[PDB]
Amino acid sequence: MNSKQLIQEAIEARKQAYVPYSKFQVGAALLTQDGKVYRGCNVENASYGLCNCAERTALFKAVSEGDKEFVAIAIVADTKRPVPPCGACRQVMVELCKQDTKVYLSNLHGDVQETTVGELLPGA
Amino acid sequence: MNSKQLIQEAIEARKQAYVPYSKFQVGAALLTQDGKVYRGCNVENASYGLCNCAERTALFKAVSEGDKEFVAIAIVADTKRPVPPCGACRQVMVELCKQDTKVYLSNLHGDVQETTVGELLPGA
Amino acid sequence: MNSKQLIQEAIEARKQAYVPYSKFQVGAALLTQDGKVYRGCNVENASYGLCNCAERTALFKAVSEGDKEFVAIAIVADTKRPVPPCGACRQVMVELCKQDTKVYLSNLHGDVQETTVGELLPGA
Amino acid sequence: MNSKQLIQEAIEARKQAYVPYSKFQVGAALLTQDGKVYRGCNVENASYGLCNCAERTALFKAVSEGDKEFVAIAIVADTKRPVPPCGACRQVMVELCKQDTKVYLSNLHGDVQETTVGELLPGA
Ligand SMILES: [Zn+2]
Ligand SMILES: [Zn+2]
Ligand SMILES: [Zn+2]
Ligand SMILES: [Zn+2]
Repeated sequence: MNSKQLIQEAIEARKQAYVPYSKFQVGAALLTQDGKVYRGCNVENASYGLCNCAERTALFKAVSEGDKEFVAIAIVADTKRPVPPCGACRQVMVELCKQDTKVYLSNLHGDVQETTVGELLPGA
Repeated sequence: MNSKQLIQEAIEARKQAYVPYSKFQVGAALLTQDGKVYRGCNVENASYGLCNCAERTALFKAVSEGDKEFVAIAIVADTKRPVPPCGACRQVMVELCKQDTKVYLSNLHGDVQETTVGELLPGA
Repeated sequence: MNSKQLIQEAIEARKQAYVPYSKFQVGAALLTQDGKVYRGCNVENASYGLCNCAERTALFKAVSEGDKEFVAIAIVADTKRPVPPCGACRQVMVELCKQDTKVYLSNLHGDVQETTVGELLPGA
Repeated sequence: MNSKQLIQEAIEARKQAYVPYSKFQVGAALLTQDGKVYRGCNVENASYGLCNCAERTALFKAVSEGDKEFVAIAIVADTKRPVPPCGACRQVMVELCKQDTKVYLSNLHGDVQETTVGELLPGA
């Protein structure tokens, strides 16, 4: 599937977000080499340090089903420009994905920035 | 179901753990009010602080799929006595579950302790 | 020094808190067996999962100076009743302190609950 | 000062690390606009996810003492080439420091890479 369809999956994933403290909904969608998609959203805690990001939710759900080979991930939020993952998600993406895996950052108004896991974290 | 079946499901969940640094696999299985089961495992990182626990992987999976009403959780590891979740897991369960929700801590050699989300975190 | 003086140290520590997202200031003060006090406050991030608690700040600062034997800690916030540490701070306190180390939870209106590190985290 | 002196201070900071699980000591030293130095080290937990990095321990110490204006940081570990901070550390530095603040990554065998907070986290 193409980047436009994986972005839609992230738009759908995002609607499921648990965010009463920030009210800021993020969604992600991870695609395996076999073509399966894993959806993820952010999940907050009143104790802010325990908040979990969409990207990590999607990745942990894929690992938990025994899927380990990932080709791309799309990430979506209602920002002005597409905003990239926070530094802690980038680090997890580096652990679980290859340097060349595609990352499509997007917002709800059609903006798109394609990058890679490696480029997101210089020297990781 | 029953508690012995949710423990079996956690036993199976533990097999998917990603643990190359600690080598220590954990599994959890979460039961919804409707009787849906969600499995999780711990997922580690070379940066230790970014490691994620079994209980969280199950809970965040359920949230991401739209389930928010949980009746019980089982947690399993190769320990001597059954061990309770770490304090950060306890804090997540308090946010996402009711104080009366049932927690079965088990090992691979028979031992079972049953407790509750509330009893695990006094004053939370 | 007594619990009333360690609580004052926490009241002073709290004024230094970095919290633009929650605007909720916490302070702590850790006392060594030799009588030295370490002050700590919470420090937030726009990426909420990276927020750090007062208790952890105080503890990490004590370790970083080579102090390892702790007799008590006081914790203060502007809550109705004294509120206990979040589950992740409890876990760190367990790693670095003895089960019998004293914890004074307090607010700005004189309320005080004394407990212990061990009692804060059943079975840790 | 100079970069070689801040590196020496990180070399000293690393000696206080609490690392019984990874065994891997890291040090950091942070320099304020006024020329005050704050040292930190990594502090580990049996629950890997609760581990804290050197860079954070230094930064949170400075904040807790009222210093918020940072001109440079040095970070030191026993690696083959100098290694950059993990993504979660990068995200903290972005919040607490200016994009132009100077970062010296060093090892114990001569190697030095100088970079910046901004260069370490593109698009942050
Ligand atoms: Zn993130
Ligand atoms: Zn845990
Ligand atoms: Zn806390
Ligand atoms: Zn780090």
